[PDB]
Amino acid sequence: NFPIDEKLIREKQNELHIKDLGMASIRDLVALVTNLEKATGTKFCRMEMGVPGLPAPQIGIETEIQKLREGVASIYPNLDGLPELKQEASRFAKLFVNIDIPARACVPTVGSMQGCFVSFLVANRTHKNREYGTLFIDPGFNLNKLQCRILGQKFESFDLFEYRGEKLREKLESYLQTGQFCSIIYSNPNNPTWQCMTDEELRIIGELATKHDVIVIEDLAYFGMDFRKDYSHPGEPLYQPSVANYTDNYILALSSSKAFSYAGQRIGVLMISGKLYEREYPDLEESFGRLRFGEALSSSALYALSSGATHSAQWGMAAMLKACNDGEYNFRDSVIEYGRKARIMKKMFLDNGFNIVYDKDGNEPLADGFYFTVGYKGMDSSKLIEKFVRYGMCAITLKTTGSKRNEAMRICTSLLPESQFPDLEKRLQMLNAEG
Amino acid sequence: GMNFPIDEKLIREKQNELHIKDLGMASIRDLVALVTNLEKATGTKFCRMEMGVPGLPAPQIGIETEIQKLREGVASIYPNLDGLPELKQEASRFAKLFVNIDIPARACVPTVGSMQGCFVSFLVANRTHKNREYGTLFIDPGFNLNKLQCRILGQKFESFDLFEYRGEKLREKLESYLQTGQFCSIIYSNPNNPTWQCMTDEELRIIGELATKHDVIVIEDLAYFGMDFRKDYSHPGEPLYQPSVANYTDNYILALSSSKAFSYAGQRIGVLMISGKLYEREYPDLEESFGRLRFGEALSSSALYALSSGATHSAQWGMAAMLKACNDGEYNFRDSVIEYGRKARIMKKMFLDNGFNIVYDKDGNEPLADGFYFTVGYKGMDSSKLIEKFVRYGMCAITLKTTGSKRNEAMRICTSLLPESQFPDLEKRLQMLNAEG
Ligand SMILES: [Cl-]
Ligand SMILES: [Cl-]
Ligand code: NA
Ligand code: NA
Repeated sequence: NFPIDEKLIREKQNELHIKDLGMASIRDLVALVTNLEKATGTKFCRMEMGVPGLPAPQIGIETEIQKLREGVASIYPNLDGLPELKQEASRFAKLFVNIDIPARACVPTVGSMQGCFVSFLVANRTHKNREYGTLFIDPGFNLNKLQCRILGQKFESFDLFEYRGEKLREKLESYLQTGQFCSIIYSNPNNPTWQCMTDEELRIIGELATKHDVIVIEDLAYFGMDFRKDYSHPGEPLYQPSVANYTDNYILALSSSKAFSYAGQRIGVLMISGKLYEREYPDLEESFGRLRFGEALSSSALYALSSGATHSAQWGMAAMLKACNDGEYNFRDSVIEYGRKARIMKKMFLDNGFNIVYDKDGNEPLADGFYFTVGYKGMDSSKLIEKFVRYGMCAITLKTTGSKRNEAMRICTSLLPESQFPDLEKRLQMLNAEG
Repeated sequence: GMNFPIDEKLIREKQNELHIKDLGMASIRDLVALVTNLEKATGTKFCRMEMGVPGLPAPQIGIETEIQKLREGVASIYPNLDGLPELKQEASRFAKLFVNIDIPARACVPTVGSMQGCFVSFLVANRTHKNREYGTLFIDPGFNLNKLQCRILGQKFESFDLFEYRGEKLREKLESYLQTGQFCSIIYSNPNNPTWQCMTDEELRIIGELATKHDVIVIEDLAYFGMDFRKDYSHPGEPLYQPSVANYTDNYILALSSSKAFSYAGQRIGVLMISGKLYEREYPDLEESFGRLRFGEALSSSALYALSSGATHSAQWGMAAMLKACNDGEYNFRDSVIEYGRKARIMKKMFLDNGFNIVYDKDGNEPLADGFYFTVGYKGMDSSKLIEKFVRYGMCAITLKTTGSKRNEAMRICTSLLPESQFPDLEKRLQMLNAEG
């Protein structure tokens, strides 16, 4: 039972060489909890993994199976990507984002992580006279910083907490007006906070990207997952909001991993502004041997990175997008379950002494979705994560996300089974009773 | 069908339309586009020998395992950070049973084909000694995409054509570069794309010894694994085994693709089998850009994870099952792909009966194996002139001009896709070409 012995916890941390639990890597945190579950015979409420909790859509799976039987495993995918995937991604951009993006400029990638890597690789080499590459609108996804670091590309970042709405203009522009940046990246909906960039904010970002001639990489990993609206019906409003409505300098990264529960197949698509795709950048020639942005990215960089994405997986994604386009599959009907879980879980935290840290978009309360953030009496997250583990819960801090809200933890709603909800509530009660 | 030779005006028009100035230097896309536009414009089918891609079906063991795993749920689960355990374990067993080398599962890293394996090997290996001016020394002729990878990474490289430096002559030639102290790595394919030459034991000992002496990492591209059909490397756990530099140095990365030996190119799956000692070796110069000190951790936990967060889960299962079946003696990979050698023997004879000579013709004193590729020349004619002659006679192949070869008379012939039903067409066309002379 709870709380778990303090000595046992120290011992298991020492075994893993963990000095500050708030900075432990995800694999070390997972190993710690797994070791504690075994040592104590308890099952933790594990809320730390931002991964799919739903099965892959049958349309995807069955298409891969059919295509493997037809012979695609022995055939290299086309240099520019599977034509069907490029075409359905183009249709998807129109039917779900209302953006006109040609199939030519829709590029299959090995997940949005390869999509981000190549975007940084090319976008941050567009202007050799600029000292920096990406401006990060954090809290964000730390692997993206590692990508830039691996590329040797300097970057800057700021925590969006104090700069929402019209306040975003002066803050973004403080960096862009140095003339030293090439790109901007953010996720919407956001990992880790679940904030959704408003149309006011997207207009500010787009206007400034055009003014300062920088490229916006918009990470739509949690596609259409702001459940306060319904973005799931093709060809009619509402549509997923996008910076593409406010600038021509954009790359829209679409992953299959979250909205299509397809993380294992490593397949995504970059939907690149058509005008950007054709734009001639002399500074790309030395390293890529292409002048046009899109050719440098797709024909040179991606080809060199992996010579395409898994052929069966390209078909799986094409089939899933087509089904959405055609009105035969509603992607939101399954993933909205995460929001239903969030509504329940948020209330358990708030009933037991917690507050939502990143709590609003404009005046709208935070959506119920895949993640939310919590704090407990402003205590440092390094202390709160220890308190979680003592009470058989696991979640991550925001310490490596660029957030300056040192009290914040990220709660994920995906894997925790509803059958463990009674245990989560009891544990939160016990945690709050200790105080 | 219309008849040969094709009219020179027609060929000029279609080339001009594609903006091809020197056909011997045209990219593979433009060459392919030219031939398809000529086929369509003339009602003929060319004998297309230019594409170095599998011509056999993917093995059922791979396909069926992917199918089962997709049904079981792998599509919704990110692959483990270090790779699918089963693939790591089966690759380790494969190194032991087919190369006779002990490489732990920990150091066997799944990649999105060998092209991702090569990219990440350059990315990391060429950052191991910041005080060295160059990255890779290419033992060419080779795979031009590798040079583009170094170019993209901003890493200088050097290259030489192995033709004049075989056997003991390789030592002085390789050492002329390495003794400058400015290189980090060496790469070659064995069997080789484009020449089908296979590095001899004598040459592998030289490369390994020099790699140890000058502290450089050898990247051995085993894309055509076990495909020297002059020997039989297909029986697990008994000699002969696939020759490898791993017998002669601890500084090695073995790149194993599924694309050719397992006709699995579409699924973008391979494995780097990294020397265990190398995997654990600490390199201070990797920390700044990778945030790891050990070579293996910089490559797998940092670099590959940033590159794509793994390889397709079902594909990792497919390759694991194929390696396992080889390891367990249930599948023989050579029994399928030896078909390429059967075709090579026939095709070589057609070229040689019609005035050609084999350019890269021997490994030591042994005639070149019958396999996936071979090189031909025609009266020492420049390959930009010979490729024009091929096209006029309804044949397509590539020159060696973008491979690092200085044998400017050579063309690469691939035996993979050309259907046997077209063998008589190839023969007729070679007769006609030779008669013109
Ligand atoms: Cl970082
Ligand atoms: Cl190049
Ligand atoms: Na809609
Ligand atoms: Na053997």
